[PDB]
Amino acid sequence: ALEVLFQGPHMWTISKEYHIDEEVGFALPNPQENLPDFYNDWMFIAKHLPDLIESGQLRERVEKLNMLSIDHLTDHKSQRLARLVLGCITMAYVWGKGHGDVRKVLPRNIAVPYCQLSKKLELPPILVYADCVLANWKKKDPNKPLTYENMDVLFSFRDGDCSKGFFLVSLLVEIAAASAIKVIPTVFKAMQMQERDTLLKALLEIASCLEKALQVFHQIHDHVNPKAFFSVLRIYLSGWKGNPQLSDGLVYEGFWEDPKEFAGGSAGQSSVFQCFDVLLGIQQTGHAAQFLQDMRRYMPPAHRNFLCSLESNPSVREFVLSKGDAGLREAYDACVKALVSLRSYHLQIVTKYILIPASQQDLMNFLKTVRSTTEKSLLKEG
Amino acid sequence: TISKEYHIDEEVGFALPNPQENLPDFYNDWMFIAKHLPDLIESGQLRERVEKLNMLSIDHLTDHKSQRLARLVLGCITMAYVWGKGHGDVRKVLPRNIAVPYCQLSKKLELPPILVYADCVLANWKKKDPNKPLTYENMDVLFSFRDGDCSKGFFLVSLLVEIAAASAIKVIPTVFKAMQMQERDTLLKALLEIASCLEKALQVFHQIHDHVNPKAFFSVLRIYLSGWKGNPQLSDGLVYEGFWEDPKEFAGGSAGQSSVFQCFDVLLGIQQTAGGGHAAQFLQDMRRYMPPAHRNFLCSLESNPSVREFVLSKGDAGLREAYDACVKALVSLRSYHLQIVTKYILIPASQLMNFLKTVRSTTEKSLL
Ligand code: HEM
Ligand code: HEM
Ligand SMILES: O[C@@H](c1cn(-c2ccccc2)nn1)c1c(C2CC2)sc2cncn12
Ligand SMILES: O[C@@H](c1cn(-c2ccccc2)nn1)c1c(C2CC2)sc2cncn12
Repeated sequence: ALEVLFQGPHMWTISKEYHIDEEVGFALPNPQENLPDFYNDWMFIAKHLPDLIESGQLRERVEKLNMLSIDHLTDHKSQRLARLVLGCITMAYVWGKGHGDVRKVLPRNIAVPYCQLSKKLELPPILVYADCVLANWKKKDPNKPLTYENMDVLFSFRDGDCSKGFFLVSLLVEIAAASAIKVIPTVFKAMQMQERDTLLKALLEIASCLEKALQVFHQIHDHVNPKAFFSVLRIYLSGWKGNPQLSDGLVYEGFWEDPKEFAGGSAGQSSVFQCFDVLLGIQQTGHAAQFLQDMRRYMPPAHRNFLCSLESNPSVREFVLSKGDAGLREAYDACVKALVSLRSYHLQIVTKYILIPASQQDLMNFLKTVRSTTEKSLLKEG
Repeated sequence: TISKEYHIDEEVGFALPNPQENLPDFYNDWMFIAKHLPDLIESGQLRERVEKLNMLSIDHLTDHKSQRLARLVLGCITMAYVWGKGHGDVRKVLPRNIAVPYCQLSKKLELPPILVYADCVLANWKKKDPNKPLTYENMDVLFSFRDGDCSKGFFLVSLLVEIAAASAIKVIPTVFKAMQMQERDTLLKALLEIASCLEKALQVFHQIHDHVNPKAFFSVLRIYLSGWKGNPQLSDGLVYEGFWEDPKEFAGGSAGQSSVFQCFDVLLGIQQTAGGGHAAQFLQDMRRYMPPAHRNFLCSLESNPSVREFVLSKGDAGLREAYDACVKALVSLRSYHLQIVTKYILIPASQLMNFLKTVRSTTEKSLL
């Protein structure tokens, strides 16, 4: 960071200041399962959101809370758990049973420490992908590997909402894509040094990682069901930006005067997918371009910094295009075709889990626009 | 010192140092129109002169300084074409012979195909006498839109403020190195030096009253500075004929595109681009309208540790007082700016503010 100010933007190494783990990548490694005893009143509500919502007792338990100070959350891992705890509670409070009865005012005893801890971590006071995906997980047995069977989420909204399935499959894909992040400094160093064979090997390794990530994504069908995702999980993931149910935003009582509008949790907030579009020169950032640029403001600041540092580095696409090297172009296209495959598989999933259940009781245009931009980035056709 | 890759000058800072006054003879057809925009617009001959142009290739613009002059030339012509005499008759289609090389040269420089602060302020200037100093008397702009539009006054005062603020940019590496090295006295000296520079920049800003007038700014210059993003006059954007199929929407020139003012908010931890407000979104978007090296510098400043969090964590009154000197100087600049926008915009309209008051409020709320 100091050396980039003096010698210029050059990603010869991935700095610890970017908060990318060698193993989990953009995910929070080994998230905290428990908070200090001082916050047991928050932890009780968050760990019992399904029963509290169903019994109609949730809003009362939130309203009858004492305002706890965020000063007892010393380290980042505990501040991130608190963010996930308060975030999950806020969604449950605002949406309730999830059938029309909204709450446009968040109680001061929860809204004050929430916006305080949110300001500390530079994140909006709404549940984000970094909370319910990147920090909402644990290993059942630490010695066993990071697989679905050896993992669990920390919080759910309703019984049978498929929260574990949806969040853990997204996380397992994040970790699969993370192995290609280690290859990024190799790409920039080989471009600077003009090591063509090294760059080719690096581009093929990134493609190999994104191909393995598509295989991981097939597990969605075994852990999520269309009725539960559309009818239940979708509601608790909804935000208050451009929403007819909370047209002016949410009142963060004791923190802001007027209601504030924030976008709901979105996989458009995933730092790993945005960093491959940046790396490969896919100019993703129209409505889709604006949405993805905005979703960076919903990512952890170290990850938001990593994305802009990747944009400050030379273009891998322009470099490949300028070399008149078929093997290098074929390797670059392997990376692009792996992203097109992921986006195309994703559209198939959104048809099964959103488009079809909706017919049996937009965002399709966003995903088709993203995929179209990825496919139009190929040099030789796919 | 800050890397040469950031394109910050020791003297002018974010401004383009010694901008090129003339383009190669191959582009004399562009230069004739641009240098005669006041007469060509008034006579109604400008749109015809643009439509009767041959499509020139951008390949004869070899170095950056000439590519930036071409961007200023094509940009000024584009505003004059779209807005014409500036009284309702808009042009929703930009001719292929100008729109094609404009979007081509814009793609090269990573800038949108619309006139930006980097064109009409940072690269739209010359020294009357090179040996004399960089003062109003010894300076002039390269292009104007209409006679009596106060283009020289508005653009040169903005530029003179940019250069006044530039002297505090040299102090930035000193701040970060002293935080890393834990040199408290060095950090205090550096914070006071930055405050000194932002105090001197407020003095420079007073010249606006001597070189701009409310009637000419509101009635004339404002029109040519207007863009096509959220504009009821070009609701769908502009057609860049021979480059894009559908009309594209781009924001007009804005001092929100100044890299020097954004870098002091980043340095001092004023979260201007946070909260999800209209002001936070606008300032984040305006980074896409800055030269990429300057956009990279802003990002590099964000990647560095927080000076505000560091000062807050030390329980050091002298250090907090020095940090607050920097913040109070930015509040003073923003408050003086609001006074100017009342005289030059709010009052002439009776015969924007919410954005500037939201920015200033965020700066004041940052005091310790
Ligand atoms: C139950 C299955 C899934 C459904 C119904 C689903 C739905 C959606 C929707 C509606 C969006 C649009 C953005 C928004 O409005 O929030 C989106 C975007 C996205 N999703 Fe999924 N998703 C599923 C599984 C996954 C998984 C497992 C991943 C892996 C991390 C993933 C990665 C992405 C990415 C990266 C985007 C951003 C746009 C893009 O870059 O393609 N999705 N998803
Ligand atoms: C004739 C006098 C001036 C008027 C009427 C004026 C007007 C405005 C307006 C309307 C905006 C809002 C952004 C937009 O809509 O584009 C703005 C922003 C701004 N102006 Fe001025 N301006 C004047 C002089 C100056 C000068 C001389 C400077 C010095 C560089 C300056 C610096 C700024 C900055 C930095 C912003 C961005 C917001 C902020 O950080 O405070 N202005 N100005
Ligand atoms: O973007 C989120 C989302 C939004 N909808 C959605 C469903 C129906 C109607 C409207 C919207 N579904 N999922 C999302 C994740 C949440 C945890 C952050 S994880 C992930 C992977 N793909 C999408 N998402
Ligand atoms: O922000 C720009 C602006 C916007 N308006 C404006 C006036 C009336 C109604 C709406 C908008 N005036 N100026 C601006 C500069 C443009 C040339 C790049 S230079 C500078 C210094 N202070 C502000 N600006």
